Amino acid sequence: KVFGRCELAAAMKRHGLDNYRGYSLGNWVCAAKFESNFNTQATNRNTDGSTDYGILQINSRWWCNDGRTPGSRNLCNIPCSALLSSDITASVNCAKKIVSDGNGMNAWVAWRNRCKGTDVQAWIRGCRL
Ligand SMILES: [Cl-]
Ligand SMILES: [Cl-]
Ligand SMILES: [Cl-]
Ligand SMILES: [Cl-]
Ligand SMILES: [Cs+]
Ligand SMILES: [Cs+]
Ligand SMILES: [Cs+]
Ligand SMILES: [Cs+]
Ligand SMILES: [Cs+]
Ligand SMILES: [Cs+]
Ligand SMILES: [Cs+]
Ligand SMILES: [Cs+]
Ligand SMILES: [Cs+]
Ligand SMILES: [Cs+]
Ligand SMILES: [Cs+]
Ligand SMILES: [Cs+]
Ligand SMILES: [Cs+]
Ligand SMILES: [Cs+]
Ligand SMILES: [Cs+]
Ligand SMILES: [Cs+]
Repeated sequence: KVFGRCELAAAMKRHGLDNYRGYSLGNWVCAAKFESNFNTQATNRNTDGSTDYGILQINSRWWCNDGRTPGSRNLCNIPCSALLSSDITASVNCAKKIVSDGNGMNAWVAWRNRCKGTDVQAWIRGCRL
């Protein structure tokens, strides 16, 4: 599913992401935007052999099991494929763990590089929510 911006904001909020670990919804939306362009089905192989999955491009090295990432810890206890669902629950659940892992949203390099410090509120601007 390719979420719309506000749609995803809403779904993220619905799933308790808004201000989760103090990251406003705009941060999450922004992260999703640059991670997956709001496409729940986004997958992108990392140079290391891991793959990132889903709206938040959760990595199969640490967070989900894709069965092909030697070392996978699967810390979200989720098949990575579950991170590709139109329903973002798994992604959100796992992102909650990731963002809790110590570096906040810097876990998402694209968040750090593209969202962090920016007017992330823009991402939810106009959204009903
Ligand atoms: Cl957008
Ligand atoms: Cl925000
Ligand atoms: Cl694996
Ligand atoms: Cl933080
Ligand atoms: Cs929350
Ligand atoms: Cs909130
Ligand atoms: Cs890409
Ligand atoms: Cs790639
Ligand atoms: Cs990647
Ligand atoms: Cs990456
Ligand atoms: Cs990525
Ligand atoms: Cs990690
Ligand atoms: Cs495995
Ligand atoms: Cs593994
Ligand atoms: Cs595990
Ligand atoms: Cs789980
Ligand atoms: Cs940690
Ligand atoms: Cs960490
Ligand atoms: Cs990372
Ligand atoms: Cs800035």
